[PDB]
Amino acid sequence: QMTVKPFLIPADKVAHVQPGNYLDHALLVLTKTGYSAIPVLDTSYKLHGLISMTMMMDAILGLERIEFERLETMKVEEVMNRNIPRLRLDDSLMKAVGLIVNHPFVCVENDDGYFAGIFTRREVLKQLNKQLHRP
Amino acid sequence: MQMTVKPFLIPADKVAHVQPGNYLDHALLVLTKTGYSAIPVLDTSYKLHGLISMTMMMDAILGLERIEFERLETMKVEEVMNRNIPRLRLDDSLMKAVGLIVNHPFVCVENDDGYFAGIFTRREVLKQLNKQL
Repeated sequence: QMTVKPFLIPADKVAHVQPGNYLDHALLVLTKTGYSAIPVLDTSYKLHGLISMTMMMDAILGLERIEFERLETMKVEEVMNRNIPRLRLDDSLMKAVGLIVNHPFVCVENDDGYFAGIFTRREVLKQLNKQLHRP
Repeated sequence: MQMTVKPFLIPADKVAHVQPGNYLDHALLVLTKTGYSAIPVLDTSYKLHGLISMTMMMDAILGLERIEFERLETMKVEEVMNRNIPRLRLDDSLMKAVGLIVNHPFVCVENDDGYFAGIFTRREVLKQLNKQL
């Protein structure tokens, strides 16, 4: 029974944003990263949730218009999703795969309680390919 | 031994899409309703032209002095959609398909007629693998 610790991409290699940053900032980072959502970490590096562009747009959709002016005054904490799956550096690999069937990727918190990195579909699929052999 | 795309396929009618003629603010609106990274761009003939994503839209309007949001109500989807995307066919190997979705959350599939017929996705391959276990 393998565990998460082996496929995990360390936090230092993952972009994130602070819960007090303005949406327009998170928007900028998301545009330049290659992920669907981005972890929201406070100053202590404690994971607070994920935020994606759909989350932002969905919160500024007015009846008459997409109120873009708000991205400059709203902080990420008001839009981010807090109810997210979280894996421990030492959870069953079995458990992790189940979760990435539904989520493009899942956040991994170290044993103390700090964001340690992320478990992705690419890294899992990457291995799978080899156990067969590529195009 | 060598399975094939077909079985995993996700019919096109269960997949949201947009036309090269649509305005970005419209594509923007559609992506916000769907749990997909990007959406296929079909002409009315129903023939794949490329993919559009929120990231592609935001990037085409990132300016020096600001993010020019107003241009989303002006530019058509064809001004930013990636016309250079991988494509499949109902008869391509499953090994070729898996290699492609390692780098792509999902890949477009055109039936032998050259019409969009659905999408090959990571979730569906991972769903299968999760059982195989």
